[PDB]
Amino acid sequence: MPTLLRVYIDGPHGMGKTTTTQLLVADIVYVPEPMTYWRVLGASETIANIYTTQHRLDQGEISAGDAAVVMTSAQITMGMPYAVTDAVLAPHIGGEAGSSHAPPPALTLIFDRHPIAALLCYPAARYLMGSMTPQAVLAFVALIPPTLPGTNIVLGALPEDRHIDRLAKRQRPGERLDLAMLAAIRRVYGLLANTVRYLQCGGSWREDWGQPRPHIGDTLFTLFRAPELLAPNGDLYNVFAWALDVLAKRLRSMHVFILDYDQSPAGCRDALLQLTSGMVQTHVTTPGSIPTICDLARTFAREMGE
Amino acid sequence: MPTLLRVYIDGPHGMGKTTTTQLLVALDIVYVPEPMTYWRVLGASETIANIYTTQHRLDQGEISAGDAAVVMTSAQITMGMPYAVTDAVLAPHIGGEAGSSHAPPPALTLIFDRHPIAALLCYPAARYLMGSMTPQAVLAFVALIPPTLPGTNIVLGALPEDRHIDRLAKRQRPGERLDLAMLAAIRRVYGLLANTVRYLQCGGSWREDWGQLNAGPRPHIGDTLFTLFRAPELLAPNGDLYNVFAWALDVLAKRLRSMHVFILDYDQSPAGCRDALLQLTSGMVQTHVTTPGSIPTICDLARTFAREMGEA
Ligand SMILES: Nc1nc2c(ncn2COC(CO)CO)c(=O)[nH]1
Ligand SMILES: Nc1nc2c(ncn2COC(CO)CO)c(=O)[nH]1
Repeated sequence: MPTLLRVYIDGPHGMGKTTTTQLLVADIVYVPEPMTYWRVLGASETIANIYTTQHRLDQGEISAGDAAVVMTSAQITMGMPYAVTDAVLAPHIGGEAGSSHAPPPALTLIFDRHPIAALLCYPAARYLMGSMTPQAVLAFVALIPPTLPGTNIVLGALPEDRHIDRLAKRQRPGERLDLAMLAAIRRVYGLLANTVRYLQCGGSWREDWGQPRPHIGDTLFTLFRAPELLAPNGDLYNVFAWALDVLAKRLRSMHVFILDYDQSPAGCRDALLQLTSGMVQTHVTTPGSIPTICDLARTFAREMGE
Repeated sequence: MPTLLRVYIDGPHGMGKTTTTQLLVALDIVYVPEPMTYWRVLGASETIANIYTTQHRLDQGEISAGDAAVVMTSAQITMGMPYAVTDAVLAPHIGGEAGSSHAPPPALTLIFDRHPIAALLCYPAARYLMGSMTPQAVLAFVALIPPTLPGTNIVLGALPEDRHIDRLAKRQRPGERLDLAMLAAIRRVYGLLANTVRYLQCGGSWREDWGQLNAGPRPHIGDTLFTLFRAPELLAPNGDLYNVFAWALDVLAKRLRSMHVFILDYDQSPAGCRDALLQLTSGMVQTHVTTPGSIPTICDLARTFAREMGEA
């Protein structure tokens, strides 16, 4: 059975993931950011609506409950392309193919972002701005797809000042340079990194909730000590406790790697290739699995990629 | 090797589903209620009053399509979370099919009030059909529909419209208001779901039948859920569904293909719907469980869900 290697380039925006990922491409397909869906197919300038609303909230022109609706709905438009792609690609994914110290894959897929970014990370960041309710965030987490084998997540490490410099240059249409959002999102990713490691080292959130591997205070679980989620006595409602169970299960089998972005696109692209050797690949489930994938990828890039 | 039996009583609101379910449980059996408490206090405040009010405002002409849709799609993610987690926490326990149609009796029977697709597809569609939501968003939800676990027996129910209406005109749901337009929309939507499931089981293909827009003969695609997704919005100038939307429909057929749909007529006495549903139950697929200790676990979380989100 042929082997596939999927790589999800993910992390906060404005670090040049794209600029480097293209330089890697132009055995390998690259699934681009679904801009056309965000700007036209799914709605109409979602990115702008998102940033405006936060801004209008940031100025008091509208309420935090009103901003919450709009913020939650948009996130539904922002993450769909990732959901369909994962639901359709899941049947073809077999099981771990003795990753590392193995052979070179028949096909490498570089996705631009994983469904958790739109389902977990950004909404988390949006709550942290007072635009999203923690209940709504937990609603998206409950809907997070089971973790297929070989999910390699590449997150980025960039110094603030440098991320503030690149960010400014690469502004999506309708996007405003919200530095707080920049800060909330990098925190979220930092914690996401810590969580997967906390989990992979045997961490039980339920055991530590009363507050080697990271300490729970340094994991996504910290944000769930929100007054809205607890009973009149502080007991986490079970509905939310269970969602957390799901979160914990989804993340621990994820394979995460770090790409130092503080460098030239050549450097970035070079490194990204390096990381590829420690990555987990998988056996396609069938002969026609490979070519079927290629077309999902190409048909995607072609229709949504902007 | 113990076996589990799961039954999801779905269908439109106002037919007497809760009662029959309550009755059936009174005759082991575990009942997973309607997380009403999550719907009006825990998850968001008085979500039902919102849904119904907002559609009303939309209808009266005090709200615009975008304004309402934005409000309706948030309300839906809220309404569905309980079912979503329940499914995900249940999931790791469900094992392979076992069978009931002339097979032994389960160790546990879970009667769930509704199924996730209620929140993630039927109602959303009805609202799209009401103009308070968009096909794209309905499709976004469809993409998030959890994978179907084996032995998912879905009981849908019937009642003539006229009796459905008087039945609705009576027992007042907190926050609801007799929106007859919605009632019919919801009935068509669950009608099509029955057909879709049957359409897909009779070998039918949507792509193969796109150009045309068992428990009886094979249904005309135009009688299945798919017929709802022929809206300009989802159309490429080439006349075909943009792939995005077309892949959403591929999942909708993967999800509904392995469900076991059963119809229970609610045009009868409560004791009878009970007995009637007690009958359908004889030939409902069973599943084994993965860890023997799944029975106690499944049993306790079913009770926890009830004590925290029920009745309200
Ligand atoms: N899912 C989600 N993504 C968001 C959001 N804000 C910003 N992004 C993603 O960043 C943009 C550019 O600002 C494209 O990379 C948001 O609220 N939700
Ligand atoms: N998810 C969702 N559920 C709805 C809606 N309208 C009604 N219900 C559910 O019916 C209520 C009372 O009418 C009890 O379940 C709606 O727009 N979305």
